[PDB]
Amino acid sequence: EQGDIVVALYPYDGIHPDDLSFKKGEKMKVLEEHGEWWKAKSLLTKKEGFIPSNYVAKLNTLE
Repeated sequence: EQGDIVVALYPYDGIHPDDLSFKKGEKMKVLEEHGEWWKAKSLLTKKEGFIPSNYVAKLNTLE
Protein backbone atom coordinates (compact mmCIF):
# COMPACT_ATOMS: atom_id res chain seq x y z
CA GLU A 1 0.00 0.00 0.00
CA GLN A 2 0.88 3.76 -0.23
CA GLY A 3 3.78 4.76 2.12
CA ASP A 4 5.17 1.20 2.53
CA ILE A 5 9.01 0.90 2.66
CA VAL A 6 10.42 -1.56 0.07
CA VAL A 7 13.92 -2.83 -0.73
CA ALA A 8 15.28 -3.54 -4.25
CA LEU A 9 15.88 -7.31 -4.81
CA TYR A 10 17.93 -6.60 -8.00
CA PRO A 11 19.38 -3.43 -9.54
CA TYR A 12 17.50 -1.64 -12.36
CA ASP A 13 18.67 1.07 -14.82
CA GLY A 14 15.71 3.29 -15.87
CA ILE A 15 15.40 3.65 -19.70
CA HIS A 16 13.19 6.80 -19.52
CA PRO A 17 13.27 10.08 -17.49
CA ASP A 18 10.14 9.03 -15.47
CA ASP A 19 11.97 5.91 -14.12
CA LEU A 20 14.10 5.51 -10.97
CA SER A 21 17.47 3.73 -11.31
CA PHE A 22 18.30 1.73 -8.15
CA LYS A 23 20.74 -0.84 -6.77
CA LYS A 24 19.99 -4.09 -4.98
CA GLY A 25 19.42 -3.22 -1.28
CA GLU A 26 18.31 0.39 -1.99
CA LYS A 27 15.33 1.45 0.20
CA MET A 28 12.36 3.21 -1.45
CA LYS A 29 9.04 4.58 -0.19
CA VAL A 30 6.06 3.46 -2.33
CA LEU A 31 3.97 6.54 -3.24
CA GLU A 32 1.38 4.96 -5.61
CA GLU A 33 0.74 1.41 -6.93
CA HIS A 34 -0.28 1.36 -10.67
CA GLY A 35 -0.12 -2.37 -11.54
CA GLU A 36 3.30 -3.61 -12.76
CA TRP A 37 4.95 -0.21 -12.19
CA TRP A 38 4.80 1.76 -8.90
CA LYS A 39 5.63 5.42 -8.26
CA ALA A 40 8.31 5.50 -5.51
CA LYS A 41 10.86 7.73 -3.78
CA SER A 42 14.48 6.66 -3.19
CA LEU A 43 15.12 7.26 0.57
CA LEU A 44 18.84 7.69 -0.36
CA THR A 45 18.53 10.24 -3.24
CA LYS A 46 14.98 11.62 -2.47
CA LYS A 47 14.31 11.37 -6.24
CA GLU A 48 10.86 10.10 -7.32
CA GLY A 49 10.03 7.94 -10.33
CA PHE A 50 8.40 4.73 -11.52
CA ILE A 51 9.89 1.33 -10.58
CA PRO A 52 9.08 -2.21 -11.76
CA SER A 53 7.12 -3.66 -8.74
CA ASN A 54 8.57 -7.18 -9.35
CA TYR A 55 12.08 -5.82 -8.50
CA VAL A 56 11.21 -4.91 -4.86
CA ALA A 57 9.94 -6.58 -1.68
CA LYS A 58 8.32 -4.99 1.35
CA LEU A 59 10.79 -4.49 4.24
CA ASN A 60 7.58 -5.82 6.22
CA THR A 61 6.36 -9.06 4.52
CA LEU A 62 4.54 -10.66 7.54
CA GLU A 63 1.67 -8.14 7.96
